[PDB]
Amino acid sequence: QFRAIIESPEGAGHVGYQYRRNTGSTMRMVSDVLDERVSLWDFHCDPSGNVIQPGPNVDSRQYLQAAIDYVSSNGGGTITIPAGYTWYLGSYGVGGIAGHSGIIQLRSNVNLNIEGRIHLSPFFDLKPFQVFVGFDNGDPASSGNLENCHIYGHGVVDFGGYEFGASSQLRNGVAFGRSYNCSVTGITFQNGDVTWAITLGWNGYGSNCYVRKCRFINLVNSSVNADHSTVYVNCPYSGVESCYFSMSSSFARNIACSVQLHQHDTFYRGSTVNGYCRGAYVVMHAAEAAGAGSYAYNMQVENNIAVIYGQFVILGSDVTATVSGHLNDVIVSGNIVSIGERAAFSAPFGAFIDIGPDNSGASNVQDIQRVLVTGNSFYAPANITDSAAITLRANLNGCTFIANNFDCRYMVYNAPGTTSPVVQNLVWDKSNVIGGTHANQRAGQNLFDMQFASVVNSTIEVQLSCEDLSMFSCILFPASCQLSYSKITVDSAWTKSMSNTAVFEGNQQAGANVYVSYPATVNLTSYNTQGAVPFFSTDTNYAWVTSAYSLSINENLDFSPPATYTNKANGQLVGVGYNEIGGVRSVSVRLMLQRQV
Amino acid sequence: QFRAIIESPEGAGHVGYQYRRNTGSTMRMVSDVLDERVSLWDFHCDPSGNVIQPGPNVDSRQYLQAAIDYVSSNGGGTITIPAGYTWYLGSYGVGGIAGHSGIIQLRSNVNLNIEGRIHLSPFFDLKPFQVFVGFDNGDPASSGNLENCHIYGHGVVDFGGYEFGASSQLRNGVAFGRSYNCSVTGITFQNGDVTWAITLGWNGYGSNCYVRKCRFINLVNSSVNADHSTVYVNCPYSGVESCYFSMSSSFARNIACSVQLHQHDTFYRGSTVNGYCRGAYVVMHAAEAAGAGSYAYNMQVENNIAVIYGQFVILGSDVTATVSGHLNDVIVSGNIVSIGERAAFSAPFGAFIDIGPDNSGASNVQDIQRVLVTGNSFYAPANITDSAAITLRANLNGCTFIANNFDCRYMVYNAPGTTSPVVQNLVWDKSNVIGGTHANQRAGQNLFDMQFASVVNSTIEVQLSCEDLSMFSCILFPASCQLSYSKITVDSAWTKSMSNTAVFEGNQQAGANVYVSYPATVNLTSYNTQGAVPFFSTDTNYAWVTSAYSLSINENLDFSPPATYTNKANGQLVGVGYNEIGGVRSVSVRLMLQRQV
Amino acid sequence: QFRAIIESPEGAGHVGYQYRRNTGSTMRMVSDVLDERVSLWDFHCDPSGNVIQPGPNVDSRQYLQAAIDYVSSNGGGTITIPAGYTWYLGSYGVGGIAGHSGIIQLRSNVNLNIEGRIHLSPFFDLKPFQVFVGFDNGDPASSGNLENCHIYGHGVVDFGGYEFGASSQLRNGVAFGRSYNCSVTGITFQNGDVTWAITLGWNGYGSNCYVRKCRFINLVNSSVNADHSTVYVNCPYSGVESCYFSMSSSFARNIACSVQLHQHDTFYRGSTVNGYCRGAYVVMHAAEAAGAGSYAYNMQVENNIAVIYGQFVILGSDVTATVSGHLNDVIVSGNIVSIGERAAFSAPFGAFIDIGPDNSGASNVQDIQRVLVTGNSFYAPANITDSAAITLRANLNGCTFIANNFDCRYMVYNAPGTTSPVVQNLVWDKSNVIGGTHANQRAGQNLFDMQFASVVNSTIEVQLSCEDLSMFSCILFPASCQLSYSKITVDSAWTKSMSNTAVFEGNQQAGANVYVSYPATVNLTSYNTQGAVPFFSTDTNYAWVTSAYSLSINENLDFSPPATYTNKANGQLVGVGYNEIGGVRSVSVRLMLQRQV
Ligand SMILES: CC(=O)N[C@@H]1[C@@H](O[C@H]2O[C@H](CO)[C@H](O[C@H]3O[C@H](CO[C@@H]4O[C@@H](C)[C@H](O)[C@@H](O)[C@H]4O)[C@@H](O)[C@H](O)[C@H]3O)[C@H](O[C@@H]3O[C@H](CO)[C@@H](O)[C@H](O)[C@H]3NC(C)=O)[C@H]2O)[C@H](O)[C@@H](CO)O[C@@H]1O
Ligand SMILES: CC(=O)N[C@@H]1[C@@H](O[C@H]2O[C@H](CO)[C@H](O[C@H]3O[C@H](CO[C@@H]4O[C@@H](C)[C@H](O)[C@@H](O)[C@H]4O)[C@@H](O)[C@H](O)[C@H]3O)[C@H](O[C@@H]3O[C@H](CO)[C@@H](O)[C@H](O)[C@H]3NC(C)=O)[C@H]2O)[C@H](O)[C@@H](CO)O[C@@H]1O
Ligand SMILES: CC(=O)N[C@@H]1[C@@H](O[C@H]2O[C@H](CO)[C@H](O[C@H]3O[C@H](CO[C@@H]4O[C@@H](C)[C@H](O)[C@@H](O)[C@H]4O)[C@@H](O)[C@H](O)[C@H]3O)[C@H](O[C@@H]3O[C@H](CO)[C@@H](O)[C@H](O)[C@H]3NC(C)=O)[C@H]2O)[C@H](O)[C@@H](CO)O[C@@H]1O
Ligand code: NA
Ligand code: NA
Ligand code: NA
Ligand code: NA
Ligand code: NA
Ligand code: NA
Repeated sequence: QFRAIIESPEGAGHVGYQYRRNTGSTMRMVSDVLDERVSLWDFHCDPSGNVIQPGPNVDSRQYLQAAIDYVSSNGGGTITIPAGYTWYLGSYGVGGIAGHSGIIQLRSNVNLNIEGRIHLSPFFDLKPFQVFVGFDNGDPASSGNLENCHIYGHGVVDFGGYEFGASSQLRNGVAFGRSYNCSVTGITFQNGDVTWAITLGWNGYGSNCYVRKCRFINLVNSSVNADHSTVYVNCPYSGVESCYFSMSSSFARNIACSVQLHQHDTFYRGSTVNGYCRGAYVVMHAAEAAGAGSYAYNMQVENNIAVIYGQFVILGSDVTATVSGHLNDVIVSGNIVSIGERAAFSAPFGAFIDIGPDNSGASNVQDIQRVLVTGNSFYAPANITDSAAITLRANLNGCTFIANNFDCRYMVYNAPGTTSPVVQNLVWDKSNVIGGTHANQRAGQNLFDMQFASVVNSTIEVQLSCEDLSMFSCILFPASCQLSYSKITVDSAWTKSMSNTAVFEGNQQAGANVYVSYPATVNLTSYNTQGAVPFFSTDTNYAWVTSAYSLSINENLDFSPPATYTNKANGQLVGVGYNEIGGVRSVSVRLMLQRQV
Repeated sequence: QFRAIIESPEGAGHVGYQYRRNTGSTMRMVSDVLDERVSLWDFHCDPSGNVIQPGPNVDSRQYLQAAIDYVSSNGGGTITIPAGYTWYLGSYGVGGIAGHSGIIQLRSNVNLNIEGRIHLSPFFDLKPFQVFVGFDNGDPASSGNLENCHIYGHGVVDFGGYEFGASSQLRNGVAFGRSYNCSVTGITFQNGDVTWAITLGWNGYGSNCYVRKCRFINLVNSSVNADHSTVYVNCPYSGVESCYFSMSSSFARNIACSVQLHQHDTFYRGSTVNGYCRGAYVVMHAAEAAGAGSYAYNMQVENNIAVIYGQFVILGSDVTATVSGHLNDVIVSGNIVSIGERAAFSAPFGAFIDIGPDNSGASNVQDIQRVLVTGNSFYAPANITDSAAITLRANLNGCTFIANNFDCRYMVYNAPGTTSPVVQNLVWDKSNVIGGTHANQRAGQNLFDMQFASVVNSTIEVQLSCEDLSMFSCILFPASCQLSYSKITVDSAWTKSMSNTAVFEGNQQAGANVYVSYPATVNLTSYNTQGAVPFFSTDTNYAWVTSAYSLSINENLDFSPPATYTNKANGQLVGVGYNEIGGVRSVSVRLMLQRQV
Repeated sequence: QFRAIIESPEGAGHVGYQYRRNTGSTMRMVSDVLDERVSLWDFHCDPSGNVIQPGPNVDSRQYLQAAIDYVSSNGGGTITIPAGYTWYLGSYGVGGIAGHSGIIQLRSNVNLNIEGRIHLSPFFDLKPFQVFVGFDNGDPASSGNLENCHIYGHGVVDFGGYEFGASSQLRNGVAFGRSYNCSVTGITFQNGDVTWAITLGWNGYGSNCYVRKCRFINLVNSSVNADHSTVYVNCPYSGVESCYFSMSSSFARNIACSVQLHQHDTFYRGSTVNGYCRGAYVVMHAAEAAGAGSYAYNMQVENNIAVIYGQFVILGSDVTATVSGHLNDVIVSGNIVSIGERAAFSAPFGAFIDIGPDNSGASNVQDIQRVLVTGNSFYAPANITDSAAITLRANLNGCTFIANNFDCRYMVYNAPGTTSPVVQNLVWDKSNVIGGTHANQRAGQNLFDMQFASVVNSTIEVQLSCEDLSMFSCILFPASCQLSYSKITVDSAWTKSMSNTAVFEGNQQAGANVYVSYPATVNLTSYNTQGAVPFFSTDTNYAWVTSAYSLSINENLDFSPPATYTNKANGQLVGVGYNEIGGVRSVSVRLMLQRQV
């Protein structure tokens, strides 16, 4: 019996131990100390209790699930997935996670320290899957919560390289579910064709979920893949920080986004992206409003580094039959972004900010306002015609740009003959610096191409920092665009040789509450009078001008044109110059035309 | 004897072990390997060495203290507080921590990995307490240091929900003391009525202390609670990053602040706050200047998200009989903040920046300068009368605002008939965007209400981005406010219909070194002369004007008023217009009035 | 035999264990569970397998190397360096690391959890060393990679205080080598005279290497030390975050830099520096371009706090016989920096941004462009003559400044009679706020001292916020500096009493594509005519002026000078004023002179 007890599975339970021989310490057994930790080895055994080695011909799923289920039953703990081994998963889970194509069911308070590698076996080729699932019911609305579940370590989740079998399939790494205080830290997710790597929350249910110091590498690989967002943040008070995202696939340049921020008080910070179509969507979907209300507010995209092929930040909000979503109180700051090398029009239209339609193309459902875009840099190579600081493609209730540096083809753009957004409260401060990479590339183009239904309560203060005489105009409003209660200015620097600076194809600058200024060339004739003598414009399209002043030198000795002008009822400009000697004078002069400024 | 040895507490000390059967590895005993780790179980035992189960009727204090004391004696290590259990504390500690109402005494090099839960028992109801204390003497000035002490894990400190018994009591979670290289990471502090959750340092003594990835939830619950600051940073080279702070109590909206930054080279970054009165104080108290000098400099509040009811950042500095505190070299950047939904005047006056008096109400002791506030967003709902970008309530030696977006009732405010601050070096750049939420709400109010003793070396460049004809003025200086060596401008956009733009109730704009411009309506009469003809203002209050220019169109054919004006000794404006046909002219015109700009 | 087996090193291999008595768990032996972890104790033994205690007379090197080598052979894991002990290293390693003066060779997948202390023994006094080396060959070009190697914990690497023996020696803490997914977290590096603490990558080979939450304290101590950079980042997709850097040595104020960012997609964030010469270099060395190309792009320096004695960020790029390096797409944001207290000229010239020559002094090899410097604060005490926002000492292809607050002696500076940079695309937005600390200190100095060969496509919008009548000028161009296609403006506020505002010593403001404005004092005489009457300047150096306007009041009743002026062919200004009564008038007036603006 002594020997038999010691050799039996209860042997460690008979060997005494006291910490460091301290007579004040608990008199324990070895088993009690070993029981303070737990690994997959404690469950990775045959029906006789003999350990099984992991490998490509072993399905580790049931063993990991048994470990999770047991630790849960004791109120939680942390299960180690050992280093130096690859643990393969080769079958679906059962029960509530089956409605999610789930492999492993996560449980509250049960953390996973992944030090080794978790691979998917070829069972999963061409099939849907969600590797780790925190829902406990196939219907998320009927699911319980997942709380206090953290996945962390130096290890790896490898999706086996398998393509999707059909575009309608879904694949995920970690779905925390209705998740409260859950996180992923340090993990590398790689080698897949998946929809998401990590999802947080469900339709606003959850809180305090985070993804930190994770790597996401090569997670789209086929034309079958319908769509990819690496992290979907669908609960408030949650976010992504200090992560690395990389794709190499052509497909990823057309379909993949790094982050979705879909509920209030969410953030995306300090991360690096390469090879993606898109950086982040910041969106309130009415269809996702159940758990945390109808407003996405306190949305922060800061201090990221990106090389993308489409758009960096995409804003949206939409409606359902019974709910209306709203997006407000957003900050986009400190990001350094560029469109990677590509042919013009070879990926979705390049942009720093996109105001996008809804998923069904509607541009008249959005309620997006109180956005601050400040202190960012954007660059697109000179060949990329389709590059803009903002593509403004749906109704906009406000967006403010201050102190950014935008070096791309367009500043503000929307395609003509497409949507006709209603724009309010678009503010483009004079402190936005417009780069010169695309100088000479702009034939036929307007730098600010105001292809909108209407613009109200808006400010566009254009400041060039180099010449680009190729552009048709600095800013153009088609006659279809109403303009009211707005300030539009074009600083004169680098504009002396421009044929057109600001263009109002419907004469909209004449509006009662339109405040404008821009340079123009004007032909003047004087009267014959020696001495103080009036000069008048030969054209009559200045009835809107409140004052104008000279931007040209006077090469003459015997007279000078007026330094300043106002107008007359018939639309001429008039000012008082000086004839040292009499005579009718005729001059062409560059003027700053001003209205109410 | 073999069997007896094995079953005894030294048994593990007799069972040999060699790592992985490696013949090159140390020949050890099992006990040596078990001795590499340590948990509360190794000390949580009765006088006979039998383990005690934790629970609500067990006081775990003495056992945890014994563990800390023993590990300290070996030069440190990390004690695990096991997952799956709640460890209750039910008595005060003894010795040096007793003067701090202490429960547990922390010791140098002894880290706590809290995986389970630490609860306070009802012994503590209505009483003061500090759960973990790093002082070793009841007099902090006589205390030794705490160094290299880190508290981390997935676990919880729960304060038991108990109210304070008297407002004069103090409660804390972690007081590191005179703390060098100490930190808290990952811990949830919840369910309390406390003064602080964590304090770092003591009166400038300490260094390199941090709070990272912690949660602070529902830490004020009663009207008895005098005051709450969740983290008090009282040593240099220290800070708070990536934390979550939430309150639900009405009381918290009136009393609670998230962070105190009280010594140089301190920071508060990347955190989310909801339900608090205040975000952070940035203060140099003379009474706290012993350990790190009399200056708080290199103070950083960046990239936070907040919903508060009072003020986001509060600046201060003060004096004692023998020490003077100074605050300088501060940056507040990238924050997105809003005043939560509340009635006007129902909480402390809403503000992004407050320049506050000292704790005894004095407004003439401060030395605050070299502050940069840039790239932040602030919003307050339209009903909140008491909302301002800056409430400037005490003497200010400098503060600079660049490229912020402020959407609230006031830009600059101080209450009339209260303090009369002396203001120097207040810079409000034109790149600050003024939102429109409060348009139409401003009857009787001045957007910039300059209720100061004096303003010098200051810049206010007002730029509207929508109309608000309800306001009395854009900026007003009462006659009691001296103004000198300053630049005050009001851009004309959205101002055509304003009765008052800039108001100087003491004619201060006439100062020799005052540089101003703002719009006004002026009535002009001309002489009868055909040809070049002067126009003169009918009022005589323009003796300060250096130039003026038209902001109005000229509806006439037969004449034009001057485009530009200067003045005359008697205070009229004068300019040269043009009478195509003679006659006395009378016009009303909107002018930009300029002085030295 | 039972007893002998149990007492032998295989004893633990005979004692059965089953986790928590769970009948579903693996039937293991105690040794299997102990084998899940590994420490230095498992290798720190004599040839008979008896444990050796560490200490100052024990060389732990061979034991730690044996541990690393063994764990590597099993596919990796984490070796604990135990707390409560100091482990001394006292000899060089052997093999591939010997060409790097290496002590310990790191291996892939083998992490080090340093909880205790690692000290260098006096064997290393006056000698080179690299403590941990990830190269596997003495020739880095012939080295294999290091991957998945993480060093972390609460412990310490102490360099023993030893001085360098010769300036040509190199010393390092961690050289990861050709390093992929390697990191250091939490470690304190202290007490040394070293070249680097940590190097990441080798000549562009590597990826995803990081330094987080580390401390670097007193790592230069002698005049022998040639040069120090605490972290050298020489692989892409890598960076430094949330670290603390401190020096106390006089030598460090002249030689030490905190960070080198030398490859694309690298970052330096959230860190605090004190006592260093320099903050960070951001450089593309042609000599380092092998692994990741010839371009350093996506370079981010954000949200740091620093007290330095030289320059905060230094930009560079250079060439070799066959490679050309390029630097572009850089952002420097949110930093708060100051030059520490020191005498003028007592350390390298103080600067926020330096555009530095190459290591051999060449100023005509650089290709630096697309840089955004925004939302930073800089301060230097008033005595520090040698302090500038930017020292622009080498060719510059672009740099943009928006919304910074610079409080130092110079805004833009280069020494006269030194290099003559070619400058393109230097943009200084009007939103940069110029502080007043150095007011009254600027006798003989130009605030913007444009000591360049040429300036093109540049913008300098000078805005003062207080007077400084000591300065010679706000901006000066020597006649040797060509100026073209540029915008130079001096706002009038605080300039009324300045003798010189903008100075063009070669009359460069007359260029066809130069856009300028600045204040000047001008003497005017009128004709005798009653009524509208011309005024003309008595000097003739205004042939470049397109318009001018009054900045002065008119003290006269009987006449007024013109509000606005243009010029004439002979270089006079001319405008139309008004003589109520006739007579020749003579006045001196402050004008805003304008050219093409
Ligand atoms: C890839 C991506 O994120 N694309 C976003 C786009 O998101 C919408 O389209 C994607 C396409 O993959 C998602 O829609 C697919 O998935 C949902 C959800 O799956 C079901 O519910 C989950 C909980 C369960 O585990 C599954 O087994 C399914 O039963 C399907 O209902 C839908 O038919 C399918 O096309 C995405 O859905 C959201 O997904 C997140 C993350 O898993 C969930 O938290 C949300 O509950 C779910 N929302 C809805 C309303 O169901 C779609 O929302 C965005 O719309 C767009 C703008 O931001 O950006 C990208 O294109
Ligand atoms: C809640 C808060 O932080 N409020 C700040 C306000 O801070 C001042 O008022 C609070 C009120 O709670 C503190 O004053 C109380 O506590 C001090 C300190 O307690 C004593 O010393 C500690 C070390 C010991 O452990 C205790 O047992 C006590 O013996 C009392 O002296 C005082 O009478 C009492 O009202 C706060 O004191 C500071 O507290 C921090 C954190 O613990 C300590 O590091 C400092 O040493 C201590 N300072 C002083 C000068 O004693 C008061 O400073 C701020 O003044 C205000 C502006 O920033 O913001 C909030 O209102
Ligand atoms: C201290 C510092 O970082 N200074 C930078 C300056 O950097 C250059 O000068 C330093 C002086 O210490 C380095 O040059 C010294 O070291 C190199 C490299 O050592 C050799 O290669 C390594 C891999 C091996 O382990 C060693 O045993 C050596 O065989 C010597 O070649 C050189 O002769 C010597 O003066 C620095 O070199 C770079 O160092 C990093 C970090 O270790 C390596 O990753 C690079 O491969 C290596 N580069 C080159 C081209 O060899 C020099 O580049 C910067 O130039 C300057 C501008 O940024 O800022 C600071 O002054
Ligand atoms: Na499903
Ligand atoms: Na329309
Ligand atoms: Na006390
Ligand atoms: Na006064
Ligand atoms: Na070498
Ligand atoms: Na030259």
